[PDB]
Amino acid sequence: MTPGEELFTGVVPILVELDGDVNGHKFSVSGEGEGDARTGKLTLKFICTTGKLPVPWPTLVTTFVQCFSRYPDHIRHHDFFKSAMPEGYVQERVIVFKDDGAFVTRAEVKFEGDTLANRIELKGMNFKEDGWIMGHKLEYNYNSHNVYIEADKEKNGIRVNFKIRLPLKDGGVLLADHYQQNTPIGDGPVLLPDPHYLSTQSVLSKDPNETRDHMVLLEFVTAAGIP
Amino acid sequence: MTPGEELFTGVVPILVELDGDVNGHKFSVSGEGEGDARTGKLTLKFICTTGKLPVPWPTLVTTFVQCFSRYPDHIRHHDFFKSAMPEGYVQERVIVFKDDGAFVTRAEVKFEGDTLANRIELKGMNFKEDGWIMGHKLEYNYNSHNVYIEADKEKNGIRVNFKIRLPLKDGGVLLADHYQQNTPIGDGPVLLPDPHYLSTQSVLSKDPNETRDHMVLLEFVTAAGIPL
Repeated sequence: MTPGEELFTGVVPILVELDGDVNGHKFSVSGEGEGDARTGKLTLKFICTTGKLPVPWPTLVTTFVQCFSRYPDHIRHHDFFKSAMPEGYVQERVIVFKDDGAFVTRAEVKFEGDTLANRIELKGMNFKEDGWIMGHKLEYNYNSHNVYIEADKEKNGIRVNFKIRLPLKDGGVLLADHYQQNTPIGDGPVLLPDPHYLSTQSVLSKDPNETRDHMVLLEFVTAAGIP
Repeated sequence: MTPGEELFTGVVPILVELDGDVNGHKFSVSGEGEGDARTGKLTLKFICTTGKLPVPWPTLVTTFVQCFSRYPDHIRHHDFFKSAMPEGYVQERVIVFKDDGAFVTRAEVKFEGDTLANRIELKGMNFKEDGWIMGHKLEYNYNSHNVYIEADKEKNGIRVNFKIRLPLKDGGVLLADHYQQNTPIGDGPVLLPDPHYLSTQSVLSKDPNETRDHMVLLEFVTAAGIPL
């Protein structure tokens, strides 16, 4: 086990902060919660601090900490995400929404004191202004996914490509293609893995006492397919 | 006609600089040439100054100055690109190669003295290291396309989208979707167009005497699709 992996033996507080600009509409989101990598369980709550979120909450779930995946403790494995800690990793995505616009995101995931922090900047371009995203036509729900991890030896990190199906309020799905790379922030050695996948299930809900625009997230993340 | 449009009555020298990183392979490209917006004609030559270019030249053509498009009289009032001059505009793209990786680019296009300068940063992610791009399976050749332009009134700029077909050596094409946004650098007024398109044609060639990895580009671009 690496020292980074051992930072996750307990339940770790999480902070998320996102600065976003979609079709010129600027917005910010703060999140708070905690993660238990022993079980793969994450609880997170997000509040749009700038007023109404200009995109549907489900389009941001993947952007809002895969270092909390449950990896099998008694099977040999390389956990890139935890082993990069505490100095952390940069997580970059392009997300392409079919027949709509694209997100470009850059995030730093690292310890700040005792807290695992995910700090993101997001740029959205070419969204249809009365389309499914800008028009808030997505159902407030979320599907489970398998996402396949592979080593990126040239960048001493990992790459991930995966498809998300976002259900529409009135029936149908919006496909969202995710292109992801993760690279360590520090100089020290990191674990690069054999190909495997992370299995994610997520439950979205609301707090009746929170009048701000917000999202309550419960998530389970488990590694598998480990050669 | 705006003062920025009038900076293009003659033949304007062009400088291009690109700072790139694809799958961790860093590379730089310098270009020089000139543009004639009266006819829509561009001539540019690019030299990889870091050695071998790690992607095929055709994948970079769109990244390497739409202010040289020929806007006819009936639609000059739609010419955002020239009206932003001389202070210029930022051009941002996401480019998605079908079943391959993505480029993310940001460029500043502006006059530097009497030269029109395109200065670009490019980052490419998730390319298959044995796919058509990284394995250099694209034909050194180029197709004719339509570039769709609309006003982005929220950002005082324009939104641009189009699909390029990159020819493959053994036949067929690799599709590349372009998501584009342009916003002025300065604060003064710009022309916000009605929806229209640019029609493009390009020819790629080589200089037998240039030992460095390079591309010679001839390009013709004309605006069309006049909404009354």
